[PDB]
Amino acid sequence: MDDFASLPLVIEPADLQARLSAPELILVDLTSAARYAEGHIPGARFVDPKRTQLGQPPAPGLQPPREQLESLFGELGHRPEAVYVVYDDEGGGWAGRFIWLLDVIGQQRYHYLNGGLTAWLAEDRPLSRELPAPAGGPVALSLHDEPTASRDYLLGRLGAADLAIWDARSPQEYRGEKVLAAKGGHIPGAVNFEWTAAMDPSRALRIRTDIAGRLEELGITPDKEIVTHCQTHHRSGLTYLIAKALGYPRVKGYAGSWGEWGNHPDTPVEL
Repeated sequence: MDDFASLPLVIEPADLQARLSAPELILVDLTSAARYAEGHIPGARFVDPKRTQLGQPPAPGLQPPREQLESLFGELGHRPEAVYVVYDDEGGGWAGRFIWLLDVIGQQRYHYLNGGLTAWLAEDRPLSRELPAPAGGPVALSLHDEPTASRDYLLGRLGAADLAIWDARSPQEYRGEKVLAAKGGHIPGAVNFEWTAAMDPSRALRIRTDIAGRLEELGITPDKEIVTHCQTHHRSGLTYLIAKALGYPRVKGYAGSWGEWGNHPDTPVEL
């Protein structure tokens, strides 16, 4: 992992600024076309958040088809020596979903910029409006199912003693007060910890330093397989990232998410 090998998954703006010139670095920006043009971290390559999703029914939260992925990573310059540093400007949702995609394509070396652009801007660090040269054509990818939980898999795991379902939606959605699908409520046995509650607005949206204890209070512990989700696996991108960052050995993103679960005929719901 070269210059980044010594750093933990979640790194700080100072760690990144000092390594912006690393040759193996593939800095990924998942803010927005406007934000990216206005000013991005030097060397950052833009990946529109929509490009990280299938975007088609019945489950748009799923990963993009193989073709889109091969083209995307080909443009980013995906190569053997690559070390990814990911960031967004919303507290980590999209960045975390991208890291999940990195797991999906077998990438082993990557890091999350704690607080992303928010933290970077809060410390008035260097910005660029220049475009990095795209790598090239699409590259062949080895896709993995392990980082993801399918509807069938979760259905067969419900009630499991060694399973914790981290529902990252808002409390009102979890309780079925706000219904965005045919069925309201949550997955049976799931616990709720809104993605926004994992951020610290007083620290430029960095992951709250007391995050471990908060997850533990809800039974979301490393000794359990952690399956996380939201409405479309966006907000759960951050929660997925957090579990991995804390060293949780078994973590999966239920990409289908409530968009699927709340609408599927076979799925039981709980208030």
